[PDB]
Amino acid sequence: YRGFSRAVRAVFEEKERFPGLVDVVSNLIEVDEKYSLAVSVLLGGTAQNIVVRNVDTAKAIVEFLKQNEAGRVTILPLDLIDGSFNRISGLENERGFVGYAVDLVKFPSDLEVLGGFLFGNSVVVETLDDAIRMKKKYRLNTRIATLDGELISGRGAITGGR
Amino acid sequence: GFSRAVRAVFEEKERFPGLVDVVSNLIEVDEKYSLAVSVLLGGTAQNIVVRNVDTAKAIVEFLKQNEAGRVTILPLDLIDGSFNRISGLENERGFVGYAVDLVKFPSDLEVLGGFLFGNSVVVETLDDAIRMKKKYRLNTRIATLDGELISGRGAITGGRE
Repeated sequence: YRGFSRAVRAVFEEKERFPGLVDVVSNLIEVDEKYSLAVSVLLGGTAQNIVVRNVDTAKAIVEFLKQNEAGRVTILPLDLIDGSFNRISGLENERGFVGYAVDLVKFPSDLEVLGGFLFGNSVVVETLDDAIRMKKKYRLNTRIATLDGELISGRGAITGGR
Repeated sequence: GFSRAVRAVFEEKERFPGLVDVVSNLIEVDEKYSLAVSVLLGGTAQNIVVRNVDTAKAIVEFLKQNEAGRVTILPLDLIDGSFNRISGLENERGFVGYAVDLVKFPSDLEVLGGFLFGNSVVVETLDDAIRMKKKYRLNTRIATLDGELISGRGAITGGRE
């Protein structure tokens, strides 16, 4: 169920009320179908984040949602988000290395900061084995996704059990 | 009130002497700050705290057999609770306090506070949150009394359900 939450729906229903509103992340991303599964898992729920021009628009949306109890949303003000990231020396030499997710996705020129913010130094590789191997060789805490849509990360704490 | 997996673990506590409790049951905080704390904790609120990796592995194995479900475990011996304060921040208008100072954990679980909140801060309003973040170029999370959250990288979460 990937439909927009009712909070997001509510915001755009009265988009006029917010001039600095740009769009939801999913509608701004441009990527080749080949990388769609990997990019999608890297994005996760941030696909529904609301991109706005400035903090005032963000504030206006929050106040709006608050007084209408229409739910919660996550907003990315272009003037506030940090899109900085550092590539990891040597990863490009790894077997199965496809590329940094930021290099596999395009946004309209004036929104380049989004790539950096959304993907940081996340990496895309051909297969899970490549992912596991890379994470070990470089003790990466960075997120790594496969062309199949699988994802691994620095992992916060020990999880599992099933 | 928790997941079947978490419930199995605790109803079988006698098997894990290294078992402590769920993060949410260990939090002691003034009602005024509960909303802010809740947003800062996010999903870690249901993490299971144990004293060592062994207890962690035992529980995982345990859950792997009875197939009750999955859980996230925080071994007190592995988690890093270090963090650094930001000089002058505490003198800013709207500053309520570092979350780590507002939340109380039992004496032998101090490290939990540092690991769960780091140098995250609680401020009065979203307006205060944005101003302080810019003024100090904060890269840590900020929560407001109303329950808004500004991620370390500038993402703003707000609204009411």
